[PDB]
Amino acid sequence: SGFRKMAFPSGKVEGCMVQVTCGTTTLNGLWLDDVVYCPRHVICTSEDMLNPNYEDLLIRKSNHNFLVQAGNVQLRVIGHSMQNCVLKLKVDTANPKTPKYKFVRIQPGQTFSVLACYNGSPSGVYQCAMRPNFTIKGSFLNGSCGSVGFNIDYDCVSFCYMHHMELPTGVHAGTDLEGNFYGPFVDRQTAQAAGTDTTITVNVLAWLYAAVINGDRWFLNRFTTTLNDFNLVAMKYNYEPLTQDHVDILGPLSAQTGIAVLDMCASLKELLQNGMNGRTILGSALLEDEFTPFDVVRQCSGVTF
Amino acid sequence: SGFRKMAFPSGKVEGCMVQVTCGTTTLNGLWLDDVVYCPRHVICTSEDMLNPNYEDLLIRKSNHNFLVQAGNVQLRVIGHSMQNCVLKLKVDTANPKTPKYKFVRIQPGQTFSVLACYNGSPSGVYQCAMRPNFTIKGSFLNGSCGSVGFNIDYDCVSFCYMHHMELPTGVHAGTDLEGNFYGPFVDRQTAQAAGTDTTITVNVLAWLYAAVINGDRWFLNRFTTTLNDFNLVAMKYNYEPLTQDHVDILGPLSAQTGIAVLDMCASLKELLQNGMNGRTILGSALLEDEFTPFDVVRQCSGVTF
Ligand SMILES: Cc1cccc(CC(=O)Nc2cncc3ccccc23)c1
Ligand SMILES: Cc1cccc(CC(=O)Nc2cncc3ccccc23)c1
Ligand SMILES: [Cl-]
Repeated sequence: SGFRKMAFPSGKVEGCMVQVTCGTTTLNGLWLDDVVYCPRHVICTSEDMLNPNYEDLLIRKSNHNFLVQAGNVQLRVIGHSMQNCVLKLKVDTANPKTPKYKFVRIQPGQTFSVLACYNGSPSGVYQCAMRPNFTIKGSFLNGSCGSVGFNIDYDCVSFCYMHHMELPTGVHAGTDLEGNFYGPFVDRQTAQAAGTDTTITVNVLAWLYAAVINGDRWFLNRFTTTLNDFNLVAMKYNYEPLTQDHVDILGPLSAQTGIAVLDMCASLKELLQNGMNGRTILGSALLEDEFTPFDVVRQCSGVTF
Repeated sequence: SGFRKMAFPSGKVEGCMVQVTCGTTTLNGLWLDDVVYCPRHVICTSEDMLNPNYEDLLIRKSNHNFLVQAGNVQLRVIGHSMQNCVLKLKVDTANPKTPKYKFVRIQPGQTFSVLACYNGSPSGVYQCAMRPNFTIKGSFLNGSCGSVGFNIDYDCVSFCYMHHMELPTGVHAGTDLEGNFYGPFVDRQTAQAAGTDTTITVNVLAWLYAAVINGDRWFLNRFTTTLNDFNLVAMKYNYEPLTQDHVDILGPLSAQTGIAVLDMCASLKELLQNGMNGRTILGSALLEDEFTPFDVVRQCSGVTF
């Protein structure tokens, strides 16, 4: 029993965290095999960040301008290249602690663990979700650039995020490990406002199923809804549209609890309408949306309570 | 910016997790140097749990009855002993991944990271606090016994918890690494329950300071209170008594924000008597009490390990 916001064990990632320095700028890098992946803005000054020409800033650099530090051992850069907004620094030594890894681009709603790092040194590990507006509600201070997001299913580390910046609203923007930004964001100091955020409906539903598995049934009702009628109500509370793909993805949880997806949809409709009335669902007074259907099956028991 | 429930990087602990098997029972063990620490109930059957004489059950065991597995390598047990409710299995090989460590007994209100494991394999990591009633609100399934709680103090892993059982309310009970249970619990299948829990007042205040640091000031007011008047209000709302030691521990946060401790108490008193009035503090509709003053300073300053 119990339901916690659970992050993957960070050990496989900690062993990849290095410090990258280009002049006055110091951030984090991910050392996998003989390559160090880091944000390309490491080559910029604060003046450069307004309208940077990365190709022009990078052409003025040599391998020895990049200082890479893996703990108290300096790595020697033998090559450099840029792939979108990520700087790939070829080093003279392959990371002996390189785990089995893949680079995955995740979709909004998908969750991951973040190993927050400062000066190539892991500070903490937390869970978060890729918001529908493509930002993440992270916990990051200056020097956290290059900290990564990942999932570890079946002993393999799937890198999905590299932190690049903090937007004016306190939320964070970053890229996949191939340098492609999530969302309409750029690595420039310009008017980039996070678009209006919405609640991840499939996740809230998954968490309601987690609550049923853990014994909470107070929010359930005798009603059902059509998928279309649920959407018309949900969009009014700034909830993401629930699609047929989400209904299918919730199938196993629906079969485990005996509560059909559109019956759990009626519960969410009522919950949005009435609020909690002084009650909590899995220790929360809010409808939690940073647990995916996959996370619920991962964490929760196979036997319903 | 951002404030997440953050656990310590689990890597130093992951390298110590092994699988312990005694007959039909399989749980987790902590392998530090040449000793594997695990719950002593590993030697018991389900009929034994009703009334176990651990010394008598253990005297009937030999070293080879204990199967220890560190990944896909079997460790050979060369000795065994008991220290309170922990089984210390002397093994032939010392853990090469043994980090700098101490065994610390924590007090209620203190938080720690839990590396949940199944079959000696780390599954996830989360942050939790030792409740004033000495239970932990963990997330554990069958097979999680032997999972550990820890904090990192610079380079030193301070082991503070080993998981032993789940109480009828879904909350968890365990011991320090010397086998001494936290709370009035015994390691036996008998009627046991969690005493009425209280809210960790110093931790709620610390999280209000975190909210102020992160830009939330709606709950602040022009008022102050005496420590004694605040304690009358705290006793009414099932909050732990706030002491002069807690007031001193909150000093740095008080100086950083400019909000005196008794000034933040007057904000807490207003939230307890009136509620939040439809608002949230750091994305929560409840007053969060699982962040210590040190956790707030560590996450808002970026300490590394
Ligand atoms: C691409 C880009 C453009 C301009 C400036 C930057 C630096 C940046 O955003 N750094 C930070 C990253 N995360 C959290 C931060 C919190 C406080 C201060 C700085 C933070 C990056
Ligand atoms: C000392 C003791 C007495 C009686 C029973 C036990 C076993 C026990 O409670 N194990 C578990 C621990 N955490 C989560 C569990 C979830 C489901 C089932 C079992 C779980 C221990
Ligand atoms: Cl006994």
